[PDB]
Amino acid sequence: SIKYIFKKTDTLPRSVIGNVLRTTGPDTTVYSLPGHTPVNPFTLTAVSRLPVPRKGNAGTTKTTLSLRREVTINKGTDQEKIVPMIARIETSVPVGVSQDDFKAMIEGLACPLLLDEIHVNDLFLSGLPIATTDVPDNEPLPPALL
Amino acid sequence: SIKYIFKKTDTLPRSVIGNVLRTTGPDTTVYSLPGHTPVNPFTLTAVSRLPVPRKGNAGTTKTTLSLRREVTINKGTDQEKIVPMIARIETSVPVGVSQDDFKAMIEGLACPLLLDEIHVNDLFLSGLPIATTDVPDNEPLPPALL
Amino acid sequence: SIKYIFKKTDTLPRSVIGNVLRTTGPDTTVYSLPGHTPVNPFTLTAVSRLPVPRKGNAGTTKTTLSLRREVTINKGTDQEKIVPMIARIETSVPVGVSQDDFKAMIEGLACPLLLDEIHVNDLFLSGLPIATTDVPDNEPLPPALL
Amino acid sequence: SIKYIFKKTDTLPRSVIGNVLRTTGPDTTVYSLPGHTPVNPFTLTAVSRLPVPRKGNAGTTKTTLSLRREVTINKGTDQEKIVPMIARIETSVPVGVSQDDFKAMIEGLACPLLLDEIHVNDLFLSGLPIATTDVPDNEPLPPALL
Amino acid sequence: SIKYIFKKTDTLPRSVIGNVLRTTGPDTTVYSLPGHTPVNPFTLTAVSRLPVPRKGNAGTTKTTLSLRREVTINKGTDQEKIVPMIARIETSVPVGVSQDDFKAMIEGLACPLLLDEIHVNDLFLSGLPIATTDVPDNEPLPPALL
Amino acid sequence: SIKYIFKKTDTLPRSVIGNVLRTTGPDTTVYSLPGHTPVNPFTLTAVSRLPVPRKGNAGTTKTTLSLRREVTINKGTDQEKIVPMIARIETSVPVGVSQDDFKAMIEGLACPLLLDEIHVNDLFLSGLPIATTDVPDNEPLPPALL
Repeated sequence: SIKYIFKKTDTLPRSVIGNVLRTTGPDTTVYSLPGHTPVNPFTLTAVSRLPVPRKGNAGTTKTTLSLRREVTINKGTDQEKIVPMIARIETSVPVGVSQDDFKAMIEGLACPLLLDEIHVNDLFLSGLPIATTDVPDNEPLPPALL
Repeated sequence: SIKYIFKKTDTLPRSVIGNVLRTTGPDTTVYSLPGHTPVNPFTLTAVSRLPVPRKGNAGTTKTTLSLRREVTINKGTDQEKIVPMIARIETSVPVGVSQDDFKAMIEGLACPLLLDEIHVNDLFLSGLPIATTDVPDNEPLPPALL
Repeated sequence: SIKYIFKKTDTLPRSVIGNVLRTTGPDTTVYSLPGHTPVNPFTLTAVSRLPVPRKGNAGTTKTTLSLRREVTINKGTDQEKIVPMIARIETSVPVGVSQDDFKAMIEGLACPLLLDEIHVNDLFLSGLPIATTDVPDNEPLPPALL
Repeated sequence: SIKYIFKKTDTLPRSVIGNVLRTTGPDTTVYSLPGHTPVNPFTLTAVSRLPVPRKGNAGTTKTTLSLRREVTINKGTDQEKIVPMIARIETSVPVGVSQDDFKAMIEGLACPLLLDEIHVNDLFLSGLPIATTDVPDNEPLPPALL
Repeated sequence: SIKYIFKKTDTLPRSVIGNVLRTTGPDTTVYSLPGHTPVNPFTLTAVSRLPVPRKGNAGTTKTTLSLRREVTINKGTDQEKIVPMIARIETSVPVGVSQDDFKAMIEGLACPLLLDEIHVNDLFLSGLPIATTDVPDNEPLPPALL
Repeated sequence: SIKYIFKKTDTLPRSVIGNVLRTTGPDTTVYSLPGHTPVNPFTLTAVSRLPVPRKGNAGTTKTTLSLRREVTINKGTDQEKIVPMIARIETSVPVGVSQDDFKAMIEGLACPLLLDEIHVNDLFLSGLPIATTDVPDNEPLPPALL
């Protein structure tokens, strides 16, 4: 039938608080987040590349948001190491696109991020395959995702 | 002071409903989403790459989720064109990473996705810089984002 | 006799409100103004070039402020086209200049901008010569313009 | 957030008074202003170029107003020198433009000219970057600048 | 015995007041200080370079603060010349360093700067060796400088 | 407006006590400070290069004062390391310079050194950008810094 890929959870997203650290390029700015020690850096890098219109073509805007934080893994144990975990949102939107359509697609894309620890460990860390869930035919159809 | 990068909005994520279309490779599976005509395809591709241990180095799990939808732009007008919009989540989690810390980063990353049409058009389509908002010192400090 | 080149009007200038868009170079910064769509861009570009001293010559500071709006022309009619209109202030001030003298020149220069629709359409759009008005010898002498 | 680029000041523009000096060309006329000595010339030059229609392209009207004053620098000191300061308005308006839209741009453009001595010396003479001022969210939204 | 290298003087440091002039690079920003004419410039340049981790090596933060002021020398006399004096603080702090220890070194380093005209002319201009002073064994031992 | 770059703090500088260790060159002398173990050396090196007058040119005196102390970083933890932190004052004063002017500039330069732990960690270790502080227009103007 039709299957849940990602069931929505009532887990609100954490607001993102920070302070601007350094502007690498004109299109690239880097923010330092809380807990950013020099030892264990925590940074959000934002790269927003504006659309250049060629003759007969509208531009296409690219936007990239990367959270990188280098954790001291297995500190207590010897041979403890500092290793970076990274999560990126990358988005290419051509000019003609409608804000309604793309905002709905974004809302859909945000769903796998806001999941419980069980699913998050099974998918993003362990690498286990995604478990499809049959939608109950008895229950109302989920939102169309425009 | 300290600035809101992305203020959290009370906008729940749309659940993601689909059906498995094809399995390109052993690590790559492609799902067809609602509204997927062959002319105007709309699909979630999922690429989960397991960690490969290296001598002296633990593996790192990579995970990539791409939504791609090819919209017809300005149909009524001349130069109607089918053009693809894409929104990707890409995540590299080294092995030793803790599920707690990484779910914290994920919850933070989901915040810019669930924004109002004004901010979303200003950032993802128009290409403006991020709208920063001074945190009221009087108001309580926002969540630390672990 | 002596003629009004531009009679002053009690028309206050609109304050200029915007948000910084991109910093092209170290001396060049580009602001996005209200109503800036990707389709119909609307921007203030500011280029402030510092004085470089020469052997035996003081420097001269150059300053350039350009408002560029690409407006859709004859939308309802066939052959509608997005065409740019531009208004620039360009100013070269040598170092030895007194702020008094130069603000006098500026106050003078501002006068033709703040005129009624009739004169503005006759001069800036139709291209007519400047409408000179004989100063009434009976009336007080206008400000000297330092 | 949204920033004042140039806050409007209640500083009326000086009316511009003069007398026609010479007509260099059919489109170019040069006015002599008060204080124009032969030693220290002071002139407004006006160049209004009519639109030339092109095959498939409407014309565009160009208009250029330049105030040039050659001031004596450091008279009391040795090496006193007559050096020119210039302030130009340059405006290109395509034919299809509405006088409403364009007078909006003009009113905006006039704002930085009518500023206090502190900002004028910081920007036009010293060469500092534009002083941006956060708009109070509490206060009313400034005029849209059409 | 043990010698005073630099005896502390009860001379408070002048607070540093300025205004941002230009941002040369992403790590380099230049401030114009009071008395900065283009002919006789006086500026604080600040270059803060982040630590770059190396495989097996923690980063090191470098920080450089340079005051440069070009004085007119012997103006009344012949061979009047504009010549620059420069005073720099340069600091390389590896990542693991403790703020306590480094603030101790800083406080110590500030001591030779805040000296009387006699010692300052003897050391920084004339070029004599450091004036060493035997610490009175009777008097209490000076602070350890951590 | 005008901004505090470094607000003066009522933190007196630590007097510098030491003992002469070795004279490397005629212009170079090296002092051993307290806590200088052979394991963890602590030294002030002073290099005062005298001015050589060329015909028609007064000399320029260079003076360099470097505190270097090699800390055992993260001693408790395994792979503890000895790493050197360094803070230098470097000063080039041409002959014609006035002791008054240069002593005022030195007093200014000493200000960022005598700051609180928060600012010192934010600037010298973390590498965060300098936070400019608006000077209260109501409050008296800070010292000019000659």
